[PDB]
Order: sequence, then structure tokens, then C-alpha cells
Amino acid sequence: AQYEDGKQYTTLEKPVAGAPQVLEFFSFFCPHCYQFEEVLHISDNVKKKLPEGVKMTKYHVNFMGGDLGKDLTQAWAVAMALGVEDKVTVPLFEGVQKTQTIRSASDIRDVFINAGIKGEEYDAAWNSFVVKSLVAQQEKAAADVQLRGVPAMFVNGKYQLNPQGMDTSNMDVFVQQYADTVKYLSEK
Repeated sequence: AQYEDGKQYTTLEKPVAGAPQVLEFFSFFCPHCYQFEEVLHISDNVKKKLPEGVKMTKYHVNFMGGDLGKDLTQAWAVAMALGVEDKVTVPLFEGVQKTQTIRSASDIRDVFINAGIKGEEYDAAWNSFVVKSLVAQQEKAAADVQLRGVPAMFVNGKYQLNPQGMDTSNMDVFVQQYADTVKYLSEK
């Protein structure tokens, strides 16, 4: 066929019931994730091709960056609860990987403050039980697919995107191919 298991995607021998439709994992420590966010706009280009009624979910993971990596998962939980994913994603990627000014939870907080989230609002979010369970959903979803690498994408808890099997000579082509695959898997 044109789309084949093991080529543009793999299938989970252990499907995950009740999974979000399009589920994406990343880490602010993850160099390809940096590329996926700032250079390729993968998440974006996927959305643009997904049908209507598809909701898109993105989660952060713990297994990179040790203590900071967990802080970041909690921080991303804050961003989700406050709905400010789009104002903190870039300064977080760049603070971790570009400028290396993020070394502690406090520096993570600074990104939020600079992006205009109130201190009061951040610290209450950070410490809230709504963020604790948001943290738990993130960890659970990663756990459910035995996630050992990022970036990672899953469609309907049964398919996992396989970017290795896509041509990378042209960035725009990689992106359209990646996205089209998601759409195919979506309709499967």
C-alpha cells in the first residue's frame, strides 16, 4: 500500500482504550521537539488537516532533564490549566535549549511572569490540586504507551507516528507527509 504499518507508523500491540484522539508528547529538553515546535510547526500543520470534531492533546514528559524535567511537567500543567500554552511554549524551549537561562523552577516561573501571568495566579495554579491531577493525566497517558522517546504522536491510542520513515531532505515535505499520515490514521 502507500501507507504501511512499520513504515510511516507502527501499531501498538497493546491498544489504549479511551485515549485522546490525537495525543502528542514532548519535552522542553528534547532537541527534535524544539525543531517540531519552532522550525516545523508540526502540531499546527496537523491541526490544519485534521477533520472537524478532532481535539488535539499535547503532554510534557518526565524522563528527560531529571528534577527540572518534572518541574517542567508541572509547569506545563499550569499552562494547560491557565490556557496559556501559546505564550509560554517558545520562551520555555528557548530558555532551556537556546539561552540556557532556565535552571530552576524559579526561572520557569519568570517565563510565565514575563509572559504576563500574574505571580499570585501562577503560584496558586502551581500549588493547586487541579494541576496535580493534570500532572497525573500527563504521566498516565505516557505510562499507558510505555513511552521511552519524544517527540511522539499517537492516534486513537492505537497508532504511533514513525517520522524516521519519511524523507527529511525538504522540511516542508516532511511536515505535509507527517500531517497527512495523522489524517489517514485518524480516518482509519
